[PDB]
Amino acid sequence: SNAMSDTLRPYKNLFPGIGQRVMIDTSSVVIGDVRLADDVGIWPLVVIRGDVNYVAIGARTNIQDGSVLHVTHKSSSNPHGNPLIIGEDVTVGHKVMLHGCTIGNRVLVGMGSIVLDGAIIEDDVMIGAGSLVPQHKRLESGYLYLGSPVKQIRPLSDAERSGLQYSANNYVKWKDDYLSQDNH
Ligand SMILES: [Zn+2]
Repeated sequence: SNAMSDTLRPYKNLFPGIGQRVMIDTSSVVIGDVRLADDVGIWPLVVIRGDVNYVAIGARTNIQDGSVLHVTHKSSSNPHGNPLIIGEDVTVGHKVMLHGCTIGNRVLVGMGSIVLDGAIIEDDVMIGAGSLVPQHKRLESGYLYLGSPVKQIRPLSDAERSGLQYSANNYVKWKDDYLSQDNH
């Protein structure tokens, strides 16, 4: 709002719920019903707005710089609305737009991509930079998708599959580097 300048902010009676060893950059804006599990890192200049619906982010997931995360409101034609559900060990790349979608575990969303409402990204998926995942699109586990709108390109190589976990692991280490700077 116009006077509220906190990093963590209310919407009506909703307020973020934060686990352990969570980094939320001071320059970022986290509003309302945003549930951040252990070891989540929210990098600079990110907005996560869980006002008209909730946002749930699983453990050891990074939301990289410049991303915006939002949701669709609840109404008669859509009583549930579209909340934003993100699993564990997920890498949300820089400048990603996530809106009302579901992302499983060990997914890398390439920088500059857009994922729209009702999309469902299964576990162990990579999305190339600059992609667009349309509303209600399901992305099958174990594949590379890229394009606007995305096409299924090929199965992930075994190295790429492992790389999904490596990315999440690296980002937990890196957020811990920043947190260690705070504690000193
Ligand atoms: Zn929106």
